[PDB]
Amino acid sequence: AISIKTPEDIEKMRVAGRLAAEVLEMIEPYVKPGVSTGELDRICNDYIVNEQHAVSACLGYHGYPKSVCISINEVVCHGIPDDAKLLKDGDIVNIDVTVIKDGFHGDTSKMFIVGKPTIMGERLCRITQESLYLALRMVKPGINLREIGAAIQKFVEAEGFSVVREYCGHGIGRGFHEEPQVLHYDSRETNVVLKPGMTFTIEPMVNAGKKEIRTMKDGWTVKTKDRSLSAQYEHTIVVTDNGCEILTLRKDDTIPAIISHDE
Ligand SMILES: COC(=O)[C@@H](CC(C)C)NC(=O)[C@H](C)NC(=O)[C@@H](O)[C@H](N)c1ccc(C(C)C)cc1
Ligand SMILES: [Co+2]
Ligand SMILES: [Co+2]
Ligand code: NA
Repeated sequence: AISIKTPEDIEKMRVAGRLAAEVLEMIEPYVKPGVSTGELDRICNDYIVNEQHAVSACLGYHGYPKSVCISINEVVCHGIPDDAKLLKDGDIVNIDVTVIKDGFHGDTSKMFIVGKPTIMGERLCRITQESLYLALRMVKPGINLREIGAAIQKFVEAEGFSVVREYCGHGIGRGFHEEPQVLHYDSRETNVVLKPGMTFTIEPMVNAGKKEIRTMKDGWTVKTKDRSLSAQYEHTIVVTDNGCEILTLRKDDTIPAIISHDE
């Protein structure tokens, strides 16, 4: 019973998606060795509230205490900004942003590499983004979400990496999380034929080591069980009549905003 957005709803999601992307573009010059993740989160929240006139969807959500999630190295997701935690040379860092504007959500994340990359960190981030991009190139009416999940997993595993099972992409709109689930791996349970006007995220988490994860005792932070590096990228999109439109595109993305499968 999946939600179909109107043209007017989609325009509001273009606005909210642009805002979420713009948080990531804004924060970039601050993501440097020696900065604290607590400071990055304050910069983001101040920007969202005071400049964008929007709200963070994460703040207070199930009690989450901060405005963005900042996940470093072996942290898979839900890293909590902390004034004591300083970024350092070689770190891979996900910043995941969700804003609400005019009732609609925009949800996106990217990796930043701090200082001189490690070769493995760079490779892991690259393959993770590539897995998102290959999925985006498949989105069009009539395709099944199952085909997309299977393709992400095939691609990632061929690189000797693994796909986290637990924290899938999602429908999004007036609600933060809506149907459907967007799995990043193959499942016989998945049977969702895309229709124009569906809006959802794709947000693969890819581990350099094994797929298993662990939640820390703080009740939020998720790490790889084997302490291998983990990376994630996320975009919010709308299914169009012949493809998709990426609502959270940034200037540094290297895929077109509008992907068309028509002749
Ligand atoms: C089983 O846990 C989950 O799947 C939950 C955790 C919440 C609902 C408690 N959902 C997620 O992690 C989803 C898949 N994450 C997402 O949709 C992320 O793109 C989104 N930017 C986000 C990040 C953090 C949180 C929590 C920590 C406040 C919520 C939402
Ligand atoms: Co997100
Ligand atoms: Co999301
Ligand atoms: Na990580």
